[PDB]
Amino acid sequence: QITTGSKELDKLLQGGIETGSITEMFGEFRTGKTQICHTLAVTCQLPIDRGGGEGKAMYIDTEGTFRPERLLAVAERYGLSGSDVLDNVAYARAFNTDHQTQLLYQASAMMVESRYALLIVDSATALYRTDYSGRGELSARQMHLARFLRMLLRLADEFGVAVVITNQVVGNIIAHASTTRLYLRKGRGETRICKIYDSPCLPEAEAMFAINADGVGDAKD
Amino acid sequence: QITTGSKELDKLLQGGIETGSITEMFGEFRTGKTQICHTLAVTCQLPIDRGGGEGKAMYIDTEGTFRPERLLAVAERYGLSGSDVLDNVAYARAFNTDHQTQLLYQASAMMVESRYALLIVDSATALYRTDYSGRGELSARQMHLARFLRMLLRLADEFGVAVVITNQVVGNIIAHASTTRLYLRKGRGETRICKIYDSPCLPEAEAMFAINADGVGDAKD
DNA sequence: CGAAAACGGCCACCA
DNA sequence: TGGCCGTTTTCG
Repeated sequence: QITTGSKELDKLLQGGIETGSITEMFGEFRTGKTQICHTLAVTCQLPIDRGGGEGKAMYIDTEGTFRPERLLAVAERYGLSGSDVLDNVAYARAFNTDHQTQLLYQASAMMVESRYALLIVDSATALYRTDYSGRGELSARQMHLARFLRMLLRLADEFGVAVVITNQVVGNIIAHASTTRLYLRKGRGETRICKIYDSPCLPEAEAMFAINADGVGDAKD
Repeated sequence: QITTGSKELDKLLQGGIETGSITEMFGEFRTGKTQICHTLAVTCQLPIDRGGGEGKAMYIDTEGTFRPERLLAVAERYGLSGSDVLDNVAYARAFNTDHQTQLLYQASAMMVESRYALLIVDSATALYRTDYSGRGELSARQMHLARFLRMLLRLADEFGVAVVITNQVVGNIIAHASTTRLYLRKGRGETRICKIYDSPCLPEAEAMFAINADGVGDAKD
């Protein structure tokens, strides 16, 4: 179980993400999906006794929001070497849906030589909206997304890593494929509300957390 | 009669599913169809005196929602070996309608060597909607579904096992073929309402049940 | 004959 | 209602 670094969120998840499965967090923009991704990108490298996976991180960005400085902040919060964190995070920006899936081909071969624990795909659904904008082409983007999700599940079962994808809510296919769906909504200021909206094992429940300069971290009224 | 593991639902069914016949549960998404399937996948292995069938389980998944951990939770609830439960559940994900029917060919030969009591097909109608999306191809998916249902009835009469298929309600052919139709709807929180909408023997009636971490289990206000 | 435009008709979404 | 395409006519 990879620690989220929010204790309340860890309790909500019973200790953190299950490696080897896809966890989807759907919420409005600015809810902190990207911030949680940046935090996990570092916490994954933490020792297992500290809630990490003792593995490198993979950040596939489609939205430009990748900040190595956020990774440095998370590393210094938990006392990890920021330089080693950036050395254990491989980053690449996907320009389109086809490029987004093509990067998985390099990811599968690269993930064999080194132990990874986390795969991050940020604005995973944005490129299927910007690229495929027509109505007759909807089935094509749905097929590409389906294949992409199957590839995610395959890599998860192959390397035993956690698969994190982010969705902006301004597909029903992900429900059966994703094991845990988390709904994120803004509480005013920088403090966010998290809700579980389906889990066969986890209750439907809510937990409050905040977005702090160092971290994605528990709410401290 | 295979125990549902909800006492109120067992009373609704007069003790549980009749083996050798198809029981259809149609309801909205998140009503708990999959949860009931996971529970039954373990309860089938229970002794007959405990409401089981003393047989192995078969889970054909089309939606990715298969969770061995849910099976482990159901096994520990009723005190069954979780490892033996997973050893008595054969699992396979159908990628399309043709693959969904093709898996029945392996199922028929495999079900001869060992005693099974339950066959689960989850999102059974989803692949006929994702694969066959056009309007001119509707008769083709209806024919494939008809043949699939006939194969289900044949296997039910051959092995005396319970046939469970799940349908998302966002065909009229199943009515004559399915013996008991159950309508599932959400009560808020995790507690679900079950209604019988046709049975020649069972009354039209309703029963309240809940979805608990261990189990599909009676409502406990 | 044919550019071009002016109309007409047809479709998309979901209401 | 907006867009696109078939057409029709109109003017050179």
